[PDB]
Amino acid sequence: DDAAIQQTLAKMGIKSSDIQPAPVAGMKTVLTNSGVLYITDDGKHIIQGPMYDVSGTAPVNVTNKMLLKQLNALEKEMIVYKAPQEKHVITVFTDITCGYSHKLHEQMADYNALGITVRYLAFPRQGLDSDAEKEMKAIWCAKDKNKAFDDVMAGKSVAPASCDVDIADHYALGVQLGVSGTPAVVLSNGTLVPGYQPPKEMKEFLDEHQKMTSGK
Amino acid sequence: DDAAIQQTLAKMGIKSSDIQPAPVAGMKTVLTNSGVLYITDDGKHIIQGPMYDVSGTAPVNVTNKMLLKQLNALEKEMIVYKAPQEKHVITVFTDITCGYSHKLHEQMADYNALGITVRYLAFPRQGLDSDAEKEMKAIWCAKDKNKAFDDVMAGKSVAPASCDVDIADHYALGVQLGVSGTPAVVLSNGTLVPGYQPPKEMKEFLDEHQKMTSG
Repeated sequence: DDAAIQQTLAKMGIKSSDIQPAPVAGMKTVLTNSGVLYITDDGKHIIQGPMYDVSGTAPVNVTNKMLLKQLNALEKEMIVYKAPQEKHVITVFTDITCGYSHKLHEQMADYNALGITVRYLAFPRQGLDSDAEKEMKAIWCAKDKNKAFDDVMAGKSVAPASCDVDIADHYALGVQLGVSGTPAVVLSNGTLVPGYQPPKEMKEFLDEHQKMTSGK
Repeated sequence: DDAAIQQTLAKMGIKSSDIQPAPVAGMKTVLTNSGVLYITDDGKHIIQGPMYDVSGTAPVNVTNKMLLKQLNALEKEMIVYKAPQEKHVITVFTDITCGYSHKLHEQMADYNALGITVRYLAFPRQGLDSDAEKEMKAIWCAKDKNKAFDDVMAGKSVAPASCDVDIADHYALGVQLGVSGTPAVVLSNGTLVPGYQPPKEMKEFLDEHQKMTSG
């Protein structure tokens, strides 16, 4: 009953973003500004979470899964810098006002040459309505996102816009994911790795991570 | 059924402290060495609390309502400062090394004069291997707890004393109840209210809380 669930969140100053049926009967996985909450059908009880599916080899984090669902819907708004021969794919929360994000982009060619595809999402450290947020908003709204981003990091102005992209979505998901500084790397499985890493170290890091992750 | 929940917990190396019912169908409230968790009846899903009953006027921490059993189990290890005309009863996790806990205690009579009974439990912000933990262990083991606590707060001779009171128990219940800094107030309904409040502010707060609850 999405209805009663919302009245409850309302009577608490909590806004819902995505409500999906939870792995447990009578409960729904709710994404809110207060984190992922598990609420009963009648909206009478709220369990903090996270939720783990322990019916198996190792625990499956239901909250992580839900946040990756949101990540999936944002793929259409990510600025993708693909590697000729894609070995790894990482999602980076970046701020065009962050010196380390500058460096990262300035090395985008090396990251790609090493098989690393970088997918950007905006994350204005100074929050919404900040100069950074207002400039990225223009970048993510341009025709060619890759080109617009390149120009701004180059210093060149970009042809602004009024599109359907809302940085707040990126920002809120980043926060939800544990982001706080930039750049922040998010891995395929949802693992967050704050900080900038030079190409060689990044490649080395991702290779080792994939080995450990797959037991090799 | 219980067998399913126990198989799940055993799988993660968790010693079930007790399997109680839950206000949510299909699951049980489970008090464990790791604290309170909610596990479905088939043991397939685990949800870390706390759980809130939000059907009423204000949210209620049902996990804290449940833990109140553990809290009331410590009634004897409490340093109680009874109010002559008891009108409110609050349990406060305090730290004798905390500036704000000292300012609160210093006004104990005022609180007691406003009809508030204060029951103290030990909470060493710095952990189990600390002076705070060592000092409160002595206080809580004293012949006269109230007297001991008063002396220490005033920087007097902290008499040597041992007994079977485990400060870790107070510390664990407080962490589970949501305690972070001291002083932290726990209401008779399990509600945690962090922070210091002078006798007046406090009294008024208790009155408004009580009023806007029972109806």
